[PDB]
Amino acid sequence: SDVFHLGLTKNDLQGAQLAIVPGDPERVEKIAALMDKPVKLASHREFTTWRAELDGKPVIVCSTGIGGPSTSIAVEELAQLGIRTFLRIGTTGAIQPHINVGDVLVTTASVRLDGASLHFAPLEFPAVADFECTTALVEAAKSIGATTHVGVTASSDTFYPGQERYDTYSGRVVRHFKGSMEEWQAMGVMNYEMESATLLTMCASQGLRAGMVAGVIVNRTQQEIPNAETMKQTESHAVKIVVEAARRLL
Amino acid sequence: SDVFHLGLTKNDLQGAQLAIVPGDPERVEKIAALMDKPVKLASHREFTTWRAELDGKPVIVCSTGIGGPSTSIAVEELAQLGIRTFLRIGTTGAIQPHINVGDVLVTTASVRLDGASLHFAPLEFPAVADFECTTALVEAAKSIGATTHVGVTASSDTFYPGQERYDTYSGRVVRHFKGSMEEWQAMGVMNYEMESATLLTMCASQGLRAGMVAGVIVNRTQQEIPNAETMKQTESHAVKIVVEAARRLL
Amino acid sequence: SDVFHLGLTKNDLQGAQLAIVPGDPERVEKIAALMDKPVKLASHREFTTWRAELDGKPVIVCSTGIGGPSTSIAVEELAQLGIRTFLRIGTTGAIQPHINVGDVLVTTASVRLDGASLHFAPLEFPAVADFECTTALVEAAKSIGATTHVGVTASSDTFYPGQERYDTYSGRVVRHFKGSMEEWQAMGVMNYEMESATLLTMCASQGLRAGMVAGVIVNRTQQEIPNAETMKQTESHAVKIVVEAARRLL
Amino acid sequence: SDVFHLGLTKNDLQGAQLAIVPGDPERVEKIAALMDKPVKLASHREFTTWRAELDGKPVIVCSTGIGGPSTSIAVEELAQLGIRTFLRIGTTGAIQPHINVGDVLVTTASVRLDGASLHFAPLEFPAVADFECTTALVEAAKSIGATTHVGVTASSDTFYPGQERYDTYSGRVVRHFKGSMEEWQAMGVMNYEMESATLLTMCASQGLRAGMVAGVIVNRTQQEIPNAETMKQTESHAVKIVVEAARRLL
Amino acid sequence: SDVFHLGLTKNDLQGAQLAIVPGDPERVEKIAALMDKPVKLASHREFTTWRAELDGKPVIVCSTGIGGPSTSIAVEELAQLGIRTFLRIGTTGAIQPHINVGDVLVTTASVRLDGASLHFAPLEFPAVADFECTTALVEAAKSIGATTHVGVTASSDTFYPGQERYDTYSGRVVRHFKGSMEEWQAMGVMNYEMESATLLTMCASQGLRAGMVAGVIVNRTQQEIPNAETMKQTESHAVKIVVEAARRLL
Amino acid sequence: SDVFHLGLTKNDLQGAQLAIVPGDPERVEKIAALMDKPVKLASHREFTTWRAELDGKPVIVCSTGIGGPSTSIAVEELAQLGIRTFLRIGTTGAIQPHINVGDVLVTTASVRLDGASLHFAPLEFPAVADFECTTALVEAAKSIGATTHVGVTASSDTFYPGQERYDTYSGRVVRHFKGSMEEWQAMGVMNYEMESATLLTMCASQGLRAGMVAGVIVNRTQQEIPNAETMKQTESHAVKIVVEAARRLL
Ligand SMILES: [K+]
Ligand SMILES: [K+]
Ligand SMILES: [K+]
Repeated sequence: SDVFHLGLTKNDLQGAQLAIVPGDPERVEKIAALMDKPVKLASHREFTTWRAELDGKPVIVCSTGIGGPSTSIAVEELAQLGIRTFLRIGTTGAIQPHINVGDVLVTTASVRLDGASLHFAPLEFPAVADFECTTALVEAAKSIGATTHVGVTASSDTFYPGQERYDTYSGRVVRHFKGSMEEWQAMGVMNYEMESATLLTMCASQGLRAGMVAGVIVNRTQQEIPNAETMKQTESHAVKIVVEAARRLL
Repeated sequence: SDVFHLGLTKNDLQGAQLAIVPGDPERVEKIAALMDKPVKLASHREFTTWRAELDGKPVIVCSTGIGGPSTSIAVEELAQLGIRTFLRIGTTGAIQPHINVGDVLVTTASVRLDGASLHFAPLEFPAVADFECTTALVEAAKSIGATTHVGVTASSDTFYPGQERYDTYSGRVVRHFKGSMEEWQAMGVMNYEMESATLLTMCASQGLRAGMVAGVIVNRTQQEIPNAETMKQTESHAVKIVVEAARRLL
Repeated sequence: SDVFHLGLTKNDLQGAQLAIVPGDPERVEKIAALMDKPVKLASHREFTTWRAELDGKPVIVCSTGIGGPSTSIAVEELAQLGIRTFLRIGTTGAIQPHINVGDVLVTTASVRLDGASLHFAPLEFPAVADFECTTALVEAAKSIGATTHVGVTASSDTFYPGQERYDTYSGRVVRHFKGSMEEWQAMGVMNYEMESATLLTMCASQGLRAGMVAGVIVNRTQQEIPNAETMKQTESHAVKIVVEAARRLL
Repeated sequence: SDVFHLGLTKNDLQGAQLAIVPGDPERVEKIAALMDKPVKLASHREFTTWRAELDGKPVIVCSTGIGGPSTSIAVEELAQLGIRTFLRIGTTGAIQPHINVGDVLVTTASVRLDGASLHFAPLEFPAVADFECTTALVEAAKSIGATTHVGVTASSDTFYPGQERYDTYSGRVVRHFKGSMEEWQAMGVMNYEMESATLLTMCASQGLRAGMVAGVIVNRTQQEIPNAETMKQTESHAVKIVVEAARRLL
Repeated sequence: SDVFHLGLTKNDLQGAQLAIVPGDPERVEKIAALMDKPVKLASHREFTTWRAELDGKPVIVCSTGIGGPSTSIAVEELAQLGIRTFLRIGTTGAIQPHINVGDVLVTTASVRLDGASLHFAPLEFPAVADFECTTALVEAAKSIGATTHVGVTASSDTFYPGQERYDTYSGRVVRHFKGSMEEWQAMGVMNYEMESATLLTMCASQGLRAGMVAGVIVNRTQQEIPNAETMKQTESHAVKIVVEAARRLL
Repeated sequence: SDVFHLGLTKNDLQGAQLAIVPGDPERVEKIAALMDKPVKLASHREFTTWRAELDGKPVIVCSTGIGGPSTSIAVEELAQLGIRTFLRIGTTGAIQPHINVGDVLVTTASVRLDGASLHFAPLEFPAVADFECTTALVEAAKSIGATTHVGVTASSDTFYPGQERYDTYSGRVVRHFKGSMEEWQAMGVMNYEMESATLLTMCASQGLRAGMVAGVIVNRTQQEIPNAETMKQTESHAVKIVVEAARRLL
């Protein structure tokens, strides 16, 4: 194989320059499925890769796994393999009152609550999305009539304390992170997720384009247990938008 | 007066909700004079304010002074008088080889090399511009057929050591900043200037919209001395672009 | 399922209170297969879980994924299912001249070059292993006549820049990390890997026991390409040592 | 002009080695006015410069503008123009109960709540005044019978949140700065202002002398709306002291 | 003398490779006294040194004085004088409910609340004990039937605020340290003392072995005034254990 | 005894409110012996205390030990016995070319390269001396016709790496401190020593007065080995200056 982790060769990519990067390997196929010529390429660790065809052009789809570490690996290997553009798609929880389940969030930049973005650029540097990518994502969201919020995302290296969850084994949050949510909510932060700070930092500081869309599945300020159908729907809308954006970016 | 520093009353703004914010109080008159019915409002400290009218709406032009401190005042005091949108206009030195004299840079976000942004958000929070304002700026630039780079700016609390100038009194740069320019250059940083990190972080964390455009008057990678007329042609061009962006944000 | 990510119920563990936690979901089956009555429990994301039986007691094997983020999930969700003891097994590159291919390293504590450990304890808090688990690991190694180094490991949120690899896309290392390897080498650091800083800090600060062993497959100070069989002989050897340590911790 | 910002030539200085540096351009003339041969030299941005004569010796007076950024520029340019000594004069609010409106504060050193002092020396370095300057200021304060307190000043890059003002657009203070005032007051800090940390750091670490006096116009622990007369008086007393000190330092 | 502070020559050591390092000079003789051939060697500053004989082998005993600064000196000089192993012995206050007066604490690693450990290794590095030393100390504690807890110690550069004492001149604790104890107690920290973070950091990062035992004289969660007899007893038990460990390490 | 460490009662001080605080317990007797009616009070640890009488007032001499930890104890415990003024006396190495052997340095403030100052004030807070004590010290020096430099001192938690000494066991300096001396030298730092950062920050933030004088025994820029008599002549000279300053502060 041409790289240490993902188990891909250059040839396998057939000239692809754009990759869509969910976190869940399980979602790779679902996104592959919207375009033409879907083919599983490899499954190793958290990296499930398919290739596909979008208007006669190769496009990759590759899971990052959870967290900046597994993400930094998958970007690095995919870049060594000719991918210049990287679109993340997730599902996510809102942290603002006016966001509703099923709205879409396009991320301009991320609060760097991770460790891997530091290995690319010191904390002062902005975890910012590429303008091209963010635009394609906004317009793509319009072309299917999504309700879209455009804003800052908090990117955490933990699911539990760094997002201020308290229904845990310990039930405590270390002092640094205790009451941090109120701050990010006062500062108009939209949601939490766990791989954008890595993603956007590494791409901005190395000349690669990157962007992020997500669909809202819960709102923690008015928190409802998500309905199976609705999650599924929200997922395909986000999936679709990120494909439409891919199409504009090719 | 209604505010501590600016010497303005709520009535002076006649309902204005958009401010164009250059650094130099000299530039204020120039920019107001491109719009309809300009009237000087006030002048105190580094803060020079004019009111004008664009497509029938009141619009403010207000100078910030150099640096985050005086910016943070201007923005806070305009905000109390009803400004919701802040558009910074400057001229600037590029640090990339591919940007030329006469180009225009629109800033997605800034490297926060300043002290005042921290008094609004901790360093991990992105100094990111408003998407609508960024979009208007780039569209306005394309509308006059500008060559325009869109990306990241390093926002420094000093002109001299923080941008590694060494033709100074001491000729010395502190350790922390010696070699830093090469870092920002490796990382695709376009330019330096001295108010965006403050402006964009305070805005983004407070629900106000901000963006920034600048025209390039020197490249430090291939550095020529500018003649005045080029400066002026370059200032007029960024000025027209900022007023066209204001148009689309009204 | 009882937990957000792992796809496990309390009943699946049949009372298990010890988890062997490799990084790669492939290794899970291998390790369970060395114990009695292995049964696959679940597989979702980077998390592959098996149950087995050792000296008549239930024992879990669960993969963490690469990096602190996904580790912190695994550990938290196992912990809610009753795991009190966590033993990480890996293969690794040594950065010291005196450690050879085929040796075994047991980790006392780790250099916290990751983001997730901070979401449990501030940086001053030691990423230290449990004394009993450390003791069992080293005893188990001596029991098969391993050559075994016991000391400090550098735990990195990246594979590439954080371990100063320069045969990458950019070929660049950020300032903070360029020259860092030589520092860890001066300081007697044995190896790098990517989950221990998280694992050991979250464990030690939450009342759970953790340790880590790894077998050496390359030395970067005298670096040879490994052949597969050596890898496999080396993986089997660390695997047998981890199961013998589990024995003594039951 | 011989410098980038201030619009001065060497010759214009007529051999001056000492500068007095209020923040308000409006105050420049008022200070010039106490000595002989007052002459406006230039007005550009926040930099209003006069020269004057003190016992047959040239002395400059130059506003810095608000904040360490504009201050660092004016010191750098004035130093390139032969100024070795720099006296700041302001008006200020006390934060200690026993200080009264119209007392004088001479600053020994400043709490570094700014960004520009870091561009000269890392945060560990003391923002300390020169002993000569601080002495001249103490004795000058005596020669007109001021009530003087001699102590530490907190130097903030913001007027509003970093001084813990809550009557703002947002009414909030970010977590770092919320409750910081109580700490500085517990630590015997005298007052807040916004340019000494820059001033004293840059001068101490580059072999220039610098000192700071201020007159008290409000006491925030017992806060009264300042009376126009009294402010005017307090201003001329501070102005006078700083001139007397200049005279001793020449 | 062969070193700057301790007032020893190489010869004086007679080939000694292991040193026991209490903090109190007064305790040096008491520890010397358990072995053979006790001889005072020197008394300068806080450094009281005796030599002695343990199974026909030279062993040093040398007080460090309070705090990482005096400790770093005594390790450095003793290392230049051929000491490779360094055992600390103290008496200490527990901060956990289940620890009792007269139990023994062996330290695996220390929370770095000091300044001198930074002069050897940046804060990320673990202040970890050597495995050999920690083992000898555990087993030595067993060979005299101590009740032993094995865990993390918080190492403070102050006795008073950094251990959250409030019966002081000022009665206040600076904001950083106010409520830090609750955090270290939530994180299973055993006790506070003032020289292990220096000790273990300098030794781990320079190839020297080091370990720490202490005996509990007070429990601050259930705080009793210590009884003279019991303190004396606890001291000799700790003293004995650390000698037994020395014997295993020779 | 009234205090935990010093072995003093309130009565022992006979009303003393000024302490001269050398580092070395040997120097205590020397300094008391220059005043009237010296009597040894106590000796425990690095703390040696004498009482004497100067112009009819009781005065204490008390040793601090090397480093902030033991300093912070001494100062706290003296403070509880009524000491309000603390004057440190030392001998020291200069790092500037223009300071010679036999000169005297009086310290305005210190570079806080220690851990204990933080347990009183965060790093941004200046390690600044009391103005009255600084003034007395410099006046006393001029009164015996000392050559005297007045400026900034770097206060280090280590003798060896923190002052970049490389004739050590490892011969290595950690990254953070390698090259740091050249920085302090560029910045006009006079000397290094190991207790002032603690002393001055704890004093200034607690309402106590402190200053420091030292006589120069080596210059590391042109370094000669000192002969004893020069040391002694130099110690007597700083000692006389500190007692003359005490005179003027009584
Ligand atoms: K300004
Ligand atoms: K992962
Ligand atoms: K000491």
